[PDB]
Amino acid sequence: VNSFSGYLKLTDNVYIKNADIVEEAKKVKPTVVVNAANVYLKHGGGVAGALNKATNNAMQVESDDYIATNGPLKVGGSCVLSGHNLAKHCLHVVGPNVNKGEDIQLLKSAYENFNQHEVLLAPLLSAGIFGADPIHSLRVCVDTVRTNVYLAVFDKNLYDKLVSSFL
Ligand SMILES: OC[C@@H]1CCCN1c1ncnc2[nH]ccc12
Ligand SMILES: [Cl-]
Repeated sequence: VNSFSGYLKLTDNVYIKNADIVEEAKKVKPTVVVNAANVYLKHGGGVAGALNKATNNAMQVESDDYIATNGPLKVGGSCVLSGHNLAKHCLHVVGPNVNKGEDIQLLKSAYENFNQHEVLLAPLLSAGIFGADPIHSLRVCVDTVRTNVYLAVFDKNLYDKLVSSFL
């Protein structure tokens, strides 16, 4: 039993809700919130910009130190940093950016990072400002993640389409 509420169950381990991940994180304070990061951890917009703003820029300050020490992430890769006021930890995951020509096959590699955590609150990856089709992203998620994932879908129109086309 966990503190997530109002989710539709899609599979044994995948749950979905029309919600702003920032509001879900503040309410639930999960162990892990996933950020839809880029390789530079520059949290400018979309999920990342919204999460960072909710931390009063502390996420960005921490991220800049991470990059100065370690260099950029790989597309498909991740790092665990603080969740600040939103969660215990933030798993920053880089999905491929289709607008940059990055290989959509890397979306599966991106979702594999979720399997290192028993329960996560997450957005879809590679959709939003990253350019990919969210319907495809949901299928890759369901076919890749084996741990318990709670997906917050920002757009109501999209949520209804993801649900209706699922089975
Ligand atoms: O595929 C990611 C979707 C599409 C673009 C933004 N995004 C979000 N998902 C969930 N919670 C969110 N809060 C703020 C933005 C946001
Ligand atoms: Cl986004």
